[PDB]
Amino acid sequence: GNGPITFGSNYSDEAPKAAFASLMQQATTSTTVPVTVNTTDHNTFQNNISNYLQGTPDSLATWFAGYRLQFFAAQGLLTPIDDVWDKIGGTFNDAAKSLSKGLDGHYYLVPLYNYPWVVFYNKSVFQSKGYEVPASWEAFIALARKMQSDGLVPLAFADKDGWPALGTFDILNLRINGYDYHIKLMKHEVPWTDPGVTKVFDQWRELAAYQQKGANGRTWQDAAKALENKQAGMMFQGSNQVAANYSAKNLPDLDFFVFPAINPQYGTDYMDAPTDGFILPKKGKNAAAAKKVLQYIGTAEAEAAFLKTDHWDVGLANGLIAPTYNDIQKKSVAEIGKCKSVSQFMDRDTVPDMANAMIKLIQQFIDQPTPETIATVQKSAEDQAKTIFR
Ligand SMILES: OC[C@H]1O[C@@H](O)[C@H](O)[C@@H](O)[C@H]1O
Repeated sequence: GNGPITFGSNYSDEAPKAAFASLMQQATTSTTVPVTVNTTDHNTFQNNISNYLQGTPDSLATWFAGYRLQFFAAQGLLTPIDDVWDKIGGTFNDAAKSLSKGLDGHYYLVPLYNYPWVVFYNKSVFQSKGYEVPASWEAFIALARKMQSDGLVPLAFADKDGWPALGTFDILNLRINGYDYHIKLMKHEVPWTDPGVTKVFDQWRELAAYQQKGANGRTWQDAAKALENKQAGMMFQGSNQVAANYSAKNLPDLDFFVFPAINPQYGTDYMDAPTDGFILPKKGKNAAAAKKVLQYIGTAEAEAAFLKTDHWDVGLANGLIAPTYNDIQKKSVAEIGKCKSVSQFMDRDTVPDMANAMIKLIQQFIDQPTPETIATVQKSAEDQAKTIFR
């Protein structure tokens, strides 16, 4: 199993595309397996994952862990990878293992890295403008009002990509309602008409007046650019996005704080911290060689190689002393590890059709964040949920 492999990739942005290419360079060197990467625009790759897997997919592919893995593993679209994990199993922890498995208990994913969803800011700006890190909702709101009166956009905000605003719902839910409630909702074991969801949208109505206007017309990269260019005070997203988008020259000025506490019952106990990894499509060619590349991917060595170029994510291997780490990465390890539990992200944690319904409903909330809209959102979400989860 040394013959050439094909690798489908959603790393279409410059910085993560380059990081992946560097991993494949090293993967070919050590395994001997020639690899040809086929890249597709990020969103359209996940938007067409079904036809992709059912058609003539590549030997291996970039994908996501948790429910977003299970949903397509359940369809028989993926080759199980228990043989690979027999070799690499000792390298990963229980949390990474359960995220890597289908509903059937079998492995389908090799994971590579983790990252946090947190509020990013520029240290020099907080310093020079006398902004203090906010521990609580009230302090957060006060700070955003101070930014506003300073002539700044308080929170840079983008939702043209559809998924980014799901992160705000997640974190509001996790802060107000907690983790167990959030996963219930994702599994539709609690309805979208539930008063806890109303509370989420109600909190968001206060937050919305400090979020960048025109957000439904904005790519997340342009939001991250406004932060990096100091036109905005902070931005809530994943480090995989914001810190990958920063110049390497500017990255040392980047820092974050976890989303402030709202409800003392849940403090800052929880966050979204997505794991990314790789699958082996059932209809891909050369599975023998592909597993050899996967076995390599699932090592500390490979994660270290990878993190010489990726400076924004955090490796998952147990022994990992990949000493490249900057301050963003170190704080990521610590703050993630502090959480009692970590969810993935809405579109990774629920049925894709349900996430797609929410993506649109939340865009419509962004444009008209009134109690009227919130009522329609809950009823529409709950109606579509009853169909999807039947
Ligand atoms: O950070 C969370 C996001 O991660 C992205 O890479 C993915 O395209 C989104 O669908 C969402 O899961």
